[PDB]
Order: sequence, then C-alpha cells, then structure tokens
Amino acid sequence: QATREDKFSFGLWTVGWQARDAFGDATRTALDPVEAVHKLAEIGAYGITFHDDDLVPFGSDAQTRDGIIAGFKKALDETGLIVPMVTTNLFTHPVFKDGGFTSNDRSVRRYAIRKVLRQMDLGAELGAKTLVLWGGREGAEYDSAKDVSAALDRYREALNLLAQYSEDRGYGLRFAIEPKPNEPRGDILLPTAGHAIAFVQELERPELFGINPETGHEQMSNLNFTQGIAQALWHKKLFHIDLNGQHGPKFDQDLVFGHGDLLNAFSLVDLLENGPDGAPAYDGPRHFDYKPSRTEDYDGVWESAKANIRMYLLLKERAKAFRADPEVQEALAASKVAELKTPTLNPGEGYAELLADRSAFEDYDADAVGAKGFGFVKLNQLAIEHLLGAR
Amino acid sequence: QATREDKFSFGLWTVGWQARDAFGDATRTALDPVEAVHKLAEIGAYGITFHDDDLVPFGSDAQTRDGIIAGFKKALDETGLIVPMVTTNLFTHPVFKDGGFTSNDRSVRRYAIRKVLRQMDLGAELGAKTLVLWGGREGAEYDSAKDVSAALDRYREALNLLAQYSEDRGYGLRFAIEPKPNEPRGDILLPTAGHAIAFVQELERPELFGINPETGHEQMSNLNFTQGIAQALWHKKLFHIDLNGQHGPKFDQDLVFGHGDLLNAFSLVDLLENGPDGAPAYDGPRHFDYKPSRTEDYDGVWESAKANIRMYLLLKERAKAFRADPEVQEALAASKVAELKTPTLNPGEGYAELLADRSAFEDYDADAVGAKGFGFVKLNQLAIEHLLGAR
Amino acid sequence: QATREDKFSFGLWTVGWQARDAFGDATRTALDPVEAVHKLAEIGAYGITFHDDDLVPFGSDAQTRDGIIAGFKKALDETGLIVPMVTTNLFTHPVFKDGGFTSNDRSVRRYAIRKVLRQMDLGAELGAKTLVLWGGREGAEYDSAKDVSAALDRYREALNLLAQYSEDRGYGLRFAIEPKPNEPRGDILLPTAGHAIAFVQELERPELFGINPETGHEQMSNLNFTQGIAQALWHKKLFHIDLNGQHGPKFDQDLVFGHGDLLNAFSLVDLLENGPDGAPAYDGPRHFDYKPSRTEDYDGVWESAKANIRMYLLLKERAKAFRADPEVQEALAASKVAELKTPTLNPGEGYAELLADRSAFEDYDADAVGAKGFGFVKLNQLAIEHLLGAR
Amino acid sequence: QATREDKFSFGLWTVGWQARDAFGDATRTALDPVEAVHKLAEIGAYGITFHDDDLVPFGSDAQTRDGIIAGFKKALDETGLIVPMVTTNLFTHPVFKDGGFTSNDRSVRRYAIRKVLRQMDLGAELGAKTLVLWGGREGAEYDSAKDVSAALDRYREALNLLAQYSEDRGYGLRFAIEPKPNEPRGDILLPTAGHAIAFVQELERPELFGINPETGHEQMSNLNFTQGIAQALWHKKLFHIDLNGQHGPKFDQDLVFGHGDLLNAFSLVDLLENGPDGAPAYDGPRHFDYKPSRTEDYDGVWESAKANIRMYLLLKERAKAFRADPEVQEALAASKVAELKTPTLNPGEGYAELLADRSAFEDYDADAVGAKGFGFVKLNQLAIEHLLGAR
Ligand SMILES: [Co+2]
Ligand SMILES: [Co+2]
Ligand SMILES: [Co+2]
Ligand SMILES: [Co+2]
Ligand SMILES: [Co+2]
Ligand SMILES: [Co+2]
Ligand SMILES: [Co+2]
Ligand SMILES: [Co+2]
Repeated sequence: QATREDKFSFGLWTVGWQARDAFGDATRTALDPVEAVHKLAEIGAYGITFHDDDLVPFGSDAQTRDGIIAGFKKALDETGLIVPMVTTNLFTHPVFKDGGFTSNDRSVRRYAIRKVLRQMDLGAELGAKTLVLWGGREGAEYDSAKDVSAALDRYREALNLLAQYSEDRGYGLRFAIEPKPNEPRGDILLPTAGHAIAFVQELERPELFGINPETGHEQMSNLNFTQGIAQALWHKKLFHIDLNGQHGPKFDQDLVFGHGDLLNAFSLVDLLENGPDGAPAYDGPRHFDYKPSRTEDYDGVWESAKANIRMYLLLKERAKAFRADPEVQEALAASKVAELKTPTLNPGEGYAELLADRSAFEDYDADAVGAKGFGFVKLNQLAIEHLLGAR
Repeated sequence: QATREDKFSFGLWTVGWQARDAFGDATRTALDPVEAVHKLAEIGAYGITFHDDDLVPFGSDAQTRDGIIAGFKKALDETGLIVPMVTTNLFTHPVFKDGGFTSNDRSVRRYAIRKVLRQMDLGAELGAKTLVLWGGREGAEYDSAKDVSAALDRYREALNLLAQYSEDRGYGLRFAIEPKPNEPRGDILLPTAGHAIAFVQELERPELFGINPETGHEQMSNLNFTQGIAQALWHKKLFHIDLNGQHGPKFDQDLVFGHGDLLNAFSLVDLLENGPDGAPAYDGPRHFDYKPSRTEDYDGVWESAKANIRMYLLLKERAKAFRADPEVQEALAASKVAELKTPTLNPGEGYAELLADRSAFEDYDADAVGAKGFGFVKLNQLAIEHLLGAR
Repeated sequence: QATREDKFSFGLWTVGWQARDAFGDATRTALDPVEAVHKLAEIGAYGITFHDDDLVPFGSDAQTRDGIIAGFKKALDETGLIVPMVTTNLFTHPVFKDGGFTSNDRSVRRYAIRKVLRQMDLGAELGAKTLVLWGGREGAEYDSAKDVSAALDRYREALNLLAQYSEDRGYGLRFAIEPKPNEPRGDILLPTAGHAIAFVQELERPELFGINPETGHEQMSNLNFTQGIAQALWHKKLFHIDLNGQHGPKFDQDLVFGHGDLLNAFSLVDLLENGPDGAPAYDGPRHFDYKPSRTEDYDGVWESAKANIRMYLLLKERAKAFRADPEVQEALAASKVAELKTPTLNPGEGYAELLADRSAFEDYDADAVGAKGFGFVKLNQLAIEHLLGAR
Repeated sequence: QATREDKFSFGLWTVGWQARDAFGDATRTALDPVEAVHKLAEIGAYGITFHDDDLVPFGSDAQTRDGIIAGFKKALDETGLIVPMVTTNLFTHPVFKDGGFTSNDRSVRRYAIRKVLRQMDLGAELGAKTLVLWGGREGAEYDSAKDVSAALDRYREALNLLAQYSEDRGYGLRFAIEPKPNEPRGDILLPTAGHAIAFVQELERPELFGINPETGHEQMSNLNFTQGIAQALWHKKLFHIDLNGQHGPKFDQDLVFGHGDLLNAFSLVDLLENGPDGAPAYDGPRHFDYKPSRTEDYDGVWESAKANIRMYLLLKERAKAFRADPEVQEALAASKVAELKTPTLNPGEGYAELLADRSAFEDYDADAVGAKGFGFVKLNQLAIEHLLGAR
C-alpha cells in the first residue's frame, strides 16, 4: 500500500498519452484532466504534474483557459491531490523546431521565455515548488548548424531571467533541468546528468538550480542510472526524479518503472531509500514519466499506472530486507564497502607526513595486497537472491 | 607538413603498444624509449608523454631508474622534443584491481597517492605543465560493491592533496581528469566529459583542474564528441585533448584520429582551429592517444603515427576552405547561425520589459514563424563537399 | 549528373514526410503525388515507390481510388518515371498495433493478407518488379506476450500464400523482407539482414524471396552495413537496398545517404560498383528511404533529395579513383587482399593430403609468420585520402 | 540443488581465467586442470569443455601432451564428469592476428585447419559430441582489408573439409558456429545468431551444422537474446548454448548468468524449460561461458561458479510457478498469446477463398478491432511478480 508519504506523482501526459507514435495514429481517446485527477487519487498518487499545453490546449482564449483552470482546481480540492511540479511544452509546436531558448531565430527565443513565465504564474498559483525544464528541441542534427557556445550563453541568459522573476515575485520555485541525449534532435544540448550539473554551476543563482534525471534517458547512452543519481546526490542537485524503464540505446521507451533494467531499478530504490541513518537519501516526489504501451486500452492504462507504484514498493521491501540481513552485513564487511568512508589520510596528515610514511610506499607489499579478493560476486549474488525473494 | 607550432604529441605507450589484447599475445617486441623519441622527432611530433611505468619498469631500483631518466633526457635534448604532460599508471598492477584513489582498501589509496606524487616530481623535473589522471580502475562491476558518494569524497581528498603539494613546491602543474564510461570496469566513475567537469567544480582549487577528453571515450556512449568539446571550451576546462577514432559503443578501439567517425573528426578540427579571432579556440597539445592495430609490424607503427598527423592537417585545410567559401557564408546566413550570438534580450531589458512586449507573445504569429525552413541540410551538404574536396 | 542508368529511386513518403515526429506536429503541408512525380523526374530519379496508403488515403471509395491511380499513371507517362517497387502500410492504423501478419489476433492477420493482395494487384498493374515487406509492428515490448515460433509460422504462412498468388496470376514479383531491430516495437522480428536471410531460406519458394536492407537499420544495432551487404550478395539475396544515414544506436534518423557514417557509405559504394569484371556487383535500384529534417521547408526538401544523388555520385567517383591508383594496388598486394580468393587447398587435395603435409603443421613456423605485418593501416589511410580528394 | 540431469557444464577457461585483461596483469595464479575437474564435479557440473591450448600448452612435445591427456582422463574417470564439447584456440597466437580460416595469408589458413583436425581427434577420443567454432579473429578493422565474399568462401571451404573428415572417421560430431559482433576485431564475420544460421545453410552438409549463441554476444548489439534463441529453435539450429551476463553494448563482460539483463534471463529459462509438451524445448548442455571478476581470488572463483547454477535453478522455479498460475493463464488468454498458434487460413482455404471472404476486408471493422487492448502490461507485471517471489 501506497500512502501520500510515498509521494508518487504522475504527469497528466503519462496516463493521458493517446499512443500516437512516430509510425502510427493514436490508439486511445483523450483523457479528461478532471477524470485523470480522480483516477490517480484513487490508485494512491499524492500529486499530478502537467505541461501548460496538456491542461489548456495551445491557443485557448483566457475565457476557456480560465474555465479549465477552475475545474482542475476543484478536482484537486475534492481529491486532496497536490501539484508538486509544472513544466512548459517547448517542443510540440512547429515554431520550436530548432528549440525554444536556443532556437537560432531570435523571435522564437523571446517567445519561449514568455511561454515559460506564464506557466510559472500558474504553477505558483497551484502551489508547485519545482519548475522542470526539458530542452527537447535544444540541439541539432548537423554540427555546423548550431554554435554550442552561443547556445549555452542563450540557455543561461533565459534561465537567469526566470530565477530573477521567481525571486522577485516571491514564488520560491526551484528549477530542474532534465537531461536527454537525443530524440527528437539528433543530439540534444546537456546530454547527461553530468553535463546538466556542470551547466547549472555557471548560472547566476546556482543554488536555485538542479536536475530532474530520467531513468531511460541515462540508459539511452548505456550509462549506470544509479551511479549517476549517486553523483547527483553527492552534489546535492537531485531536485526531482523521473522513474521509468528502458532497454539500452534505442528510442525512448518510457516503460513502467522496473520493466527495463530490473537490477539497476533495485540498486536505485536502495540508494534513494536506505539513506544515512535509516532515512531516505532523497525526499522529493517519486514521479513516473512513462507511457502505457500503444497496445493497451484504458484498462491497460490504469493497470500500468498501478504497476509503477507496485514495482517501487516491491523493490523497496527487498532493498530493506537486503540491508537488514546479517549475512549481507558480513559480506559488506568482507568487501570493505564501508572502508571507503574512512579518509585516506590520518587526521591532520598532509603531503609531508605521507611522504615520510614508508608503509605507504617504500615498505608496501603491493604483490601481497594485490592477491586478496574483494568477495564482490558473492555480495552481488546475495542482493539478487533478496530481489528474487529467495532469501 | 607538421611544424612544432602544430603541437602534435604522442604517448610513449601509443607507438610502443605491443598489441597484447584481451584475447591474444603481443605481436610486436618492445619499443626502446630513446628510439621512440628519435622516431617521433622525425615524423614531426613536438612532444612526448608517458606513464611512469612506460619509461621506468615497475619496481626498478633507483640506480636503474636514475639511469633511464638520464638517457631519456639526453634524447629529449638532442631532438628538441619536450614533455608537455605526464601521467601515472594506476591500472596495471593487481593491487589496483578495485581502483587507486577509490579502492575499497585504504592502504591501496595511500599507496596510489605516493605513486602519483613521485610522478609529479619527475614531470616537474622534465618541464611538464599538465598531469593527466585516468581513473581506469575507479568504478565497479556491481552496484552494491561501491559507495559512489564515499568514492567521490576520497577522489576529492586525493586531488586536493596533489594540488596542495604542487602549489607549495611551485610546480605550476594543471590537472586534467580523463573520462571514460567503461572498460576495464563495468562502469567507471566520472563517465563523460560532463560528469568530470561537474566533479572538478567541487575541489578546493578548481582553477587548477580541468579535463582531458578522448574522442573515442565519448563515442563509446554514442555522444557527439565535437558538441561535448564545445561545452568544455565554454566552461574553459579544456586543459588537454586526446584524439583518436572509434566506431560507436564497443570496446575502446583507439584507432588513428579520423579513422572512426570522420564527419565528427571534421567538425572537431573546425571547432579547435576556426576559433574566435581567426585564431584557434584551443592552444594546447593535439595529443594522439591511439594504438597501432595488432595486425601491423613496426613499419605499420610508424605509418600509423604519421597517419594521425596527416588526418589532422588534411581536415584543418578543408575546415579553413569551408569557412572561406562565399556559398557557405550565404548558407550560414540563411540558417541564422550567427543570430544565436545576439542576446535574446535587448540591452537593459528584464522580465518587466519582456512581459510588456506584446509582440513576444500576445501578438506573436507562431504559425508563420514555424513554417520557415532553416536550410540546415543544404549547409550540411556544403560542409561534406568541402570534406570530400568536391569544392 | 544523374542519368536513368544510375537508377536512383525514392519513396513517395520520403520527400512527402510532413515531419510529424513522436514529439511534435507536422512542419510541412502534404505533398501532391503528381507534383512529387514531376519534382523527382526533374532532379534525376528514374523511378518512384509508395505504400498503398501514401497514394490512396485509407478508406477511399472505389471511385476515388480509381481516380487517384489514373492521375498517377498520367504523371508517370508524362515523365518517364517507372515504379520499380511497391510496399504496403501494415503499421499506421490502430488495428495493426500488435502487427499485421503476426498479430496475436487472427482476424487482423487475415485482414493484413487481404490488404497486401490488393497492393500486389496495383503493383503488377503499374509494372513493379518487387514487393517490399517491412514488418514494423511484428514484435513485442514484453517477452511473454509473443510466441516467436508461432509468429515465424504465421509469417511464413502468409508469405507462402503471397508467392502462390503472384505465381498463379503471373505477376513475376520478387519479395524483399526489410529488417529493422526496433522502433516502433521494443523488439522487431527478423532484426538484422542475417535473421531475415535465414528466415527466407525456410519458405516454400525461397528463390522468390530476398532482403531489402536499409543502411540505418543495421547501424541501429551498431553493425557494419557494408559487411552485411557483402554477406547478402554472397547469398544472392540482395533483391533491393534502402540507402540513408544514421549515427549509431539511437532512434531511426533516416538522414541523407552519407550524412551518417561517411566511411561506411564510401566502402558500400565501392562494393556495389567495383564489382567483379569491372561491373557493379549489384544491378537493382539505388533507393533512398530517408527523411528531409523537420527543420526544413519544401526547398530544404528538394535540396535533400538532390543531396542523396550527389553523395552517391561523389563517392562512386572516389571509389573508382581509389581502385585505379597504383599505390593502392601496391598496398592491396602487401595486405594480401587477393590471396584470400585463392583456395586454401590445392586442387584435388582433401583432408588426407592436408594431413600428410608436414609444412602445414609439424614444420610450420607460426612464430615467423606471426611477426609479419599486413599493412592494413596504410591501405586504410590511402582509401581515406581518396575519399578526401587529397590524392 | 543441481543434478547431472541439469547438465550444467563449464569451460576450463572460465574458472581458469587468470584475469589478465586488456589493461592489466593477471590477479590469479593458473588453475590445474585436474583440480578444476574435481572442484567442478563438487559443485554439481556434469561436464567440462576446453580449447586445445587450455589443457595442453601451445607447443608441448608429444610426450608432454600425452601425459597431460592421461592425467586428465583419469580425473574424468574418478569424478564421473564428461566432455560434451571441445573447441580450438584460433585467436591467441600472433599467427592468427588476421584470423584462422579466413586469414589473408594462405599458409595460416592451412595451419588453422590442421590445428582443428588435431582437436577433433582428441575430442572424438574423449567422447565429445559437439565441436564449437568461435572465429574471434575472422574479420577486420578496416573495410578494404578484407574481401568478405572471399572470406565466406574460405570459411565454407574449411568447414566442408571438417564435416568430411568427421563423417569419414565416424566421429559423429555436430558443429556449432558461435557468433560475436566485435572484439577482438573491430567487426567479426557472422556477427549475430541470424548471420551464422544463414551461413550454415550454405554448407555441403547443413544438417551437421548449427549455432552456439552466447547471451552477452547478442546483447553486445543490444538484441533480444531470448527472441533470437526462439528463432534458432524454430530453425532447429540450437546445437549448444553459452549462458552469461552482459550490460548492453560495451566490451564482452562475461558475467555470471542472470547478473546482466535479469528479465531476459528469466524469459530465456522459461523458453528452454517450459517447452512444448511440458518438456524442455532444448536438451543440450547448459554451458556457462563466463569469467570470475578480476577483483576475486579462488574463493570468489568457486562462489561465482556456484552462482551460475543457483541463478539457473532459481529462475527455473519461478518460470514454472509463473506458468502454473491460473491468473497468469487467464492473462495469457486475454492477451491472445496462444491464438497465434492457430493457422491464419482455414483448413483447405487458399487465396481464392480468402479473396471471397468479405469478413476479411470489405466488411472488416478495422476501427473496432483497433480499439481493443491486448492486456500486455498486466501480463508483464504478473511475470515480474513471479520472478520477485511476490506471488
Ligand atoms: Co523518456
Ligand atoms: Co522525464
Ligand atoms: Co581509449
Ligand atoms: Co586517452
Ligand atoms: Co527502408
Ligand atoms: Co529507417
Ligand atoms: Co563473451
Ligand atoms: Co561463449
């Protein structure tokens, strides 16, 4: 059982995906936002997220726009769901074919900022704390078409303005850049969690910025998602997280969480949940940015929504059991995992004391240490047995 | 023809690779270091680099070690070759099986630092300006075997110490971390140029740290090498560069520069040479970190060394011609490449002035703008025709 | 300049792609088929191809359908273009979400066969020689959802029937199966040229079936396209070929031919054209199944169509220069490329005679042989210099 | 617990890998073959396999070779282990740098065949029923270095001779070609199970030839291993199987079976054991071609050997429970998996009758069928809940 304390959130564009892929028409009808709110509340979600254009059709008059916001607001009220994050669609409309913030056309860049400021207003009105930015069209198909340096300057210029506004309007938002390596552009700017983190460090108010890494996005480059999250945590830049499944380097599948690389899904829950001193290492929403397979109907849709929660809770349960097992505890000791936490240097020791320590070099028996095993296969086998419910 | 001004450098371990691979014995006999200096001098190299263990066999007594250094310096002297960079082998010896700076074993970590300090002294002695650090054994095969957070702490602890020592001693070294996603470990820490840049920003004297990206390592994850270099230059962290060739995600091939992704090799040379003024955007060594194919004998080795320089100079020549062509200037103008360099905002404009601009949103005709083409294919076609010498 | 003897053909869906991708709306209006015929004739194509549904909108009444065909035939008549191949759309309509021929649903399988029979009729009437079969929806997202063996039985069962019909109606069609590893299904059946050839060999009239490999599809799995086509030719199963560009394992890009892996596009043209007896090893249509980038308008569309032709002809010209070069001739000899064509055994020798030859084993000096280099790097370097027009 | 009925086998080179990788020295001392026989027997293996050079050091005199073989045979006798398959090392020695059967050098091709003939004799004497052929060095790093067509001719030439010798000597061996896409050559000939199957079909006696696919090798190309295995079984060419783990496209990891893509390992075990008629679909050895991680000592080596067997048995148990679950059955029925096994055409129905059925076209409601969901997600969720031991 999922509790609001689990903080499971879903994008309106997830369960609402009509299943129109690059090779075929939609196989499902449109989902009414209000119905989505009731259905998610019902399956145990604590919040919902949306792109401006997911809730209000691109180009609605203010009268329509207003009406829709009012109804949505009611649904949230009745159900108790919150809106932890909002995002803006800077990829669908043809105007954004070369990007929003980094489009070579100056007018498109001005327009993309306006579109986002607007969405920031709605977000603040609904109580959202995080603005997610997915630069899906920022990038290129050909190297000579995009000056990357100029593009990074323009990405920065735009973000700096957004932070200025939020701070001045007192919205208290946090901004999360969502990395993706490719698709739809041949190559997208800020392709990995690493590139996104390095970029944020260059903004005017870096403390207001972090990343929203997605499971399948890092897997599209065959990277270890868990290891990348660990690095994001070390930097304290994990502001949000998108969970889903993928089968390596191919199109973005966005399967249910745990339906792609299952072993990494397991190490991931372990990392987020078995944080320092019992407590989770991460406190934000556990957001599912996935798609119900094109072969399913609305029944299949609700099923897949629940499978995400289910997968996360089954994995958590096994990660807990894994760590609580005295035999794992023994294997951890033998592999010296915790010894990495002890500083390499003694207290107050510097280069000179180290250079004078003959045991660290002159009298060190590299051959003898080189022969002891780490017992890593055995620890790994113990984890998988916990995952399989065999221990 | 290569000039010293071209700054082509080679690792002793490139031409000296005996071609012992993961599945077979060495097909070439050892290359003598003095001989290497002399042959490299002859093909046009301006400098040579080496790992400690490439020059002085692991465990050589001091008399021996001393002897080799003297001979080496004499060859340097006679040919006029310099040592722009040096590195340390923290991957071959069995003691380094779980890493050097981040081994679970505390004693290996202490010994790893001592091994590098020692190599710093020699680099300082030879006039080297950069210390390259390739953390090839830092990472894991299994997620539960390595605490990433603690590993980054210990990687940082070791680098802070290295910088302290260099600065106290007045060595003037710059430190360049070299990223690699995998091999030999299942996953290596700091897998891409981005991850390495983000990491470096967290050290005690960041100004002293940068990266040494390798063409093939970014390609092992299917990333755009030119595009990652552009971001590195934007951050001003491109301290050195390793040029070679690769065919996508598979084992590290280390082919001659330009023998893998030729189009990306072309866009890379254009980026480095057709810099800001008219001047190169990058002023350091053009280092070839490649391996002569195992099927080749020493004539093949020397041929492959020259091929590296030849590919660079041929691409440079076409990159220059590309930029000088009036038809290219016209295509650049139609694709609005330079328009990206113009700030999105007018001087003195903030969010208040932007919100007041009805033309940036309320009266913006997105449909009309979305219908004009960027002419990117045509620009790409002209570039390719310059590469093929078709124009 | 392109001549009709070059046999450049294009699908109506290539230049006609409106650029609606998985993440955005169409950026171009629909292309009139008659206009398409005219435009293509002007750029040098010798033929056009299409899916039933590209020409005649799904669900057109007889009258309309008839109407369309007649205008289409007129345009061909007027222009001199032929229809070398026709294919059927079994991927767009929601009914084919689980496949056409191997849908779990039997009624869909029966419907798919009917839909193809109809296209075979139109194809025969237009003079097409080849029926291309692209099983884009044949596959699965989940392993337990598709019995592969049963799917292969049903695939075979449908193809046997089509051959039967063609032969009885006297159409004289050849069938070409087009492999693709994934997209739109998580995994597609007959994922590579290899798997498709193996399958075809199990049909009732195997001499009527071959493959239609596409450059990008094999590259999506990081395979060597030229090498796979060389195997297809060895088997005599290259019934057709789709030329385009791709940048390794990622979504299907469908770039202009030679805009992806340039070195492999070069070796491919050399293989097809520099066939034995001076003559091309392949005599069918050089078909471009590519897509004008979404950033482009109709001018970029015709520009991209011409670029496909120009790329092929520039590569052809360099592949011939390469083979005609005496130094290449000398490098080929040193590499023993042609010695591979001489049988391993002397005429009349069998295992008995080989076992009696002490020189092949007992007295063989493996060590002296293993020390000689093949000069492959030098040969590669010469190929590339020819590609760069540097020789 | 493994029984001899489980038919688990290991190559001497698996537990015997000294862990010398491409970047480092061995971390383990050599394993005595007799000791390996005893240890394997002890963990439950029914057989052992080996390359000629694993047992008898390359270049041993006949007296030495004969002694090794005799001691070997005694161990086999005393433990009751058998030798189900043997193989030949055609990749280690420098002489094989351009391949064995397909080296451009004629004399190497002759020597390669004699090395294999000699191993067939020893195989036949130890009772081996399968000869595995892994052409690790047959391929190229550069496209112009190898005539593929000539290479396939030579490959075929060598294989026909081997079948001939075997048949004449009454050895009754079956031959299994083992595909691999790359490593150690840039591109290896016959890269996937598909390509090997298509090739085998062209030999003089195809019935004696099949494939020895390895889990990681197909995953190196990001292909679906279970799905390719399903196709191999449909062709009846699965003569042997190598089980291991891999994490997508990167160097060959050869991890314990199930430690790579766990979900694919689970569906593979289901396919092999839950064959048609209750019984397994495959009855050959379950061979582990893996390597104990370089971080391990001999304790870790035996732990990893046992992990392979444990992994197989755990997955088998879960696969069995999966299929005996009435809810799973119900989901299978709802997903129509079995309906694929029913011919598409009715008994005696031909194209004439198909064309006459208006229910297959004229009166087919594509739109209504297209709207029904297949329930695939739900089925996948039950599969994973079984693997997790949650059901
Ligand atoms: Co995604
Ligand atoms: Co996401
Ligand atoms: Co490398
Ligand atoms: Co390097
Ligand atoms: Co195609
Ligand atoms: Co394609
Ligand atoms: Co392997
Ligand atoms: Co194997």
